[PDB]
Amino acid sequence: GTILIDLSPDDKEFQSVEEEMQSTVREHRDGGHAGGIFNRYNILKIQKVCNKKLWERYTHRRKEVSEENHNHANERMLFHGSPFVNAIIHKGFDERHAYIGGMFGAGIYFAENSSKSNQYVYGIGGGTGCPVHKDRSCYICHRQLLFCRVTLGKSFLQFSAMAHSPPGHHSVTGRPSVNGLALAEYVIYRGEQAYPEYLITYQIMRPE
Ligand SMILES: Cc1c[nH]c(=O)c2cccc(N)c12
Ligand SMILES: [Zn+2]
Repeated sequence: GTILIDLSPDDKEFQSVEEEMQSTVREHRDGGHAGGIFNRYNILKIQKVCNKKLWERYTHRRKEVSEENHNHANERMLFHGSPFVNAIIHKGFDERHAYIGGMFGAGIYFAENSSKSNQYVYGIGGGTGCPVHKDRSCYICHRQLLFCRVTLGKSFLQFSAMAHSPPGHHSVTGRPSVNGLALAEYVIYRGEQAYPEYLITYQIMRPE
């Protein structure tokens, strides 16, 4: 059901997605261990992910959440990094894309910082890095992230140093309370609360 439409670099939509990618890079407390050392990306391709069934599954759930939260879906665009991007774009998010050992429980995790999601492209903690070179800081191999539409509804705020949402909530927000430069991370517990809208293919760039 899924088709991928390549966006032109001249398209305003390509440019706005690239800017969110680039502008939300930060340094990480692991010195680059999980995701590599870089300050910016080389964006190689941005594709719009188009699947009618998956979209309608998303909007159906979005309406339910909205009606439970004074007509406010609390929809965000957030990054997701996974070695299972291909299953996600074809079959959608589900319990198999949950992070069982995550700090907010077994749910599906999303980041405001693209560089946070980049730490997960090759697995938890970056796995063993790229398939070809076993390098978590590989500057050659092509990486992919998803930029996703995510329904948060009423989000449980966790001040921060498949399962179920906290009762009376539709998601969890992990608010950073130590690292002043970190942006928030979010967890949903229903795969239908996210749609993988853009597939971004990129390399991390070696600092000059
Ligand atoms: C676990 C995980 C996977 N993919 C992500 O993009 C992500 C983003 C923020 C926090 C996480 N824990 C994750
Ligand atoms: Zn490599």
